[PDB]
Amino acid sequence: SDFPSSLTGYLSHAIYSNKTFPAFLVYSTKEKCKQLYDTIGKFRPEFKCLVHYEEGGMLFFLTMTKHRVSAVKNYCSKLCSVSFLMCKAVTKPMECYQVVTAAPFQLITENKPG
Amino acid sequence: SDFPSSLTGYLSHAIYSNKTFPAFLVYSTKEKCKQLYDTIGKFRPEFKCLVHYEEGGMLFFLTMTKHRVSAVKNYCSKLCSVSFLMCKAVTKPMECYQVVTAAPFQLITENKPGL
Amino acid sequence: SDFPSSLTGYLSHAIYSNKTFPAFLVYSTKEKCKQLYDTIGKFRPEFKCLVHYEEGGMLFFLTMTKHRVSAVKNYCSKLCSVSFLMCKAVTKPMECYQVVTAAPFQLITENKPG
DNA sequence: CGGAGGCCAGGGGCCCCCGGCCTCTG
DNA sequence: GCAGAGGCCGGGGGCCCCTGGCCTCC
Repeated sequence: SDFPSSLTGYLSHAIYSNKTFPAFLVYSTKEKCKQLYDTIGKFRPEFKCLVHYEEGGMLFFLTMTKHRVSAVKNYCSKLCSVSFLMCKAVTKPMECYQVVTAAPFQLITENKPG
Repeated sequence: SDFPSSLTGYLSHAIYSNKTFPAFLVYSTKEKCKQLYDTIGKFRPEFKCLVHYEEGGMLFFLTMTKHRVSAVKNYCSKLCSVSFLMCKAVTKPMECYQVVTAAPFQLITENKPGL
Repeated sequence: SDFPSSLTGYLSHAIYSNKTFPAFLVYSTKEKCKQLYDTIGKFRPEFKCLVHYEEGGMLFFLTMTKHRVSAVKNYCSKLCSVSFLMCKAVTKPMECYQVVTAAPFQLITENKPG
């Protein structure tokens, strides 16, 4: 599919930018994200947030150091090869959190309650 | 016994890189540095200088043709051998030149003086 | 100008050969031979010989390990300037010493005697 | 036999990619 | 005050020719 039309006001749809971000939102298979929830501790996330969405799963997280959106999209597409994936940066994290904690998203698990 | 903490912003700290550079700085004893300052001819330097730094000196020289960081080290190591022979490339020549001329470095000789 | 015709049956007149040789003969000047007589250590000569002949001299030596004919000419033309410098490998070295140790050749120095 | 010419490891130039940084612009 | 586009810049690492040994086959 593609990103839900809900949060398109709080994501980043740049395609030719060498700019860094401190918060991202992945979108892939439900099991990939849990296989991504734990294998992401390298960007040293300050917040992680695995959620479910229509036979698929998303992962919302916040790094303490800024990152290229291309940098984080490479990382994931390594162990995955083997399934589909897409990812965009988050320009408004606060807004983008509660849209992915409210229906039809279901909070599977997250570290720090936010 | 590495490079001074001041310089490490005008130097390359690469090691697994195959990049090429027009400027190099070598840190060794007084004897070997003077030994090198007359030897380097097979690099054809546009400019070269010999400075002192605490019971040991440094040689700073720009090259005509560019060179990768290892090939310079491999050449100079084939003179003496022999003591602390470390040399990194220089990513910021002029600025680097201005620290290795001032305190507490002692510039001794050069050709064409800091244009 | 060119290697004397009394040697054209002892030297290898190759030019496209990548073969290796344990013996060499260099045809330069009287001084540029003495200069490179004291410097050809990196080839490890078990026997080297300095001889004069006409306006310049020649260097005859044998190495502990085989070497390409190019790689010794390719080497000597760096430390020298030069004037002119010819270098052929020596095929039959026993006789090649015999002619170049005798007239019209002046023998100047050598380590081992013939 | 000698000369050609093919081989391959190591050196050392060449370059781009990657992923942070930045500024300038609609 | 936004995004987005795209400057620069340092480390990594691929390409590949050149060198100088090795070799076999005409």
